[PDB]
Amino acid sequence: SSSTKKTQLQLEHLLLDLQMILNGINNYKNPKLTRMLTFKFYMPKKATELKHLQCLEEELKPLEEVLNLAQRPRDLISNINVIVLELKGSETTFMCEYADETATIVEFLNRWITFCQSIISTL
Ligand SMILES: COC(=O)[C@H](Cc1ccc(CCc2cccc3c(C(=O)C(=O)O)c[nH]c23)cc1)NC(=O)C[C@H]1CCCN(C(=N)N)C1
Repeated sequence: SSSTKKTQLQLEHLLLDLQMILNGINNYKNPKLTRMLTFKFYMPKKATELKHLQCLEEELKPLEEVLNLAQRPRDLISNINVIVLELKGSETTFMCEYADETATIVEFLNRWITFCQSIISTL
């Protein structure tokens, strides 16, 4: 249907934005890179369903913060939040469970990229 296709395009969009941020990291210089890798992100214990996207939404602020230091990020992140809101909706009440171990921005982006590919595959 067109409802599922709309969802699929939204996920492809979110995945692409995440991948673009990740690719940007390849160009950051050394002093800069080292500092940024010590900024920690919180990871979802389980992220296999759209509702789990709240675990990404709550981490968008810290994401914006680090992206501003390493440089518009305000616009990009806002756009990602819009996609996330569209995908999980605001009707479902789910509370995010985070793992104990925090992670670098690289692992954080990789995990959400995998999440996006995982949902896309089930469609
Ligand atoms: C207790 O706090 C900590 O140990 C660290 C501290 C910290 C570590 C690193 C940084 C920054 C970053 C940075 C990024 C990009 C470029 C640069 C930079 C340069 O450009 C340069 O001068 O070369 C200097 N510093 C930079 C800012 C804060 N902060 C974090 O780990 C951030 C999390 C803290 C809790 C809430 N957070 C969350 N994910 N929910 C974020």
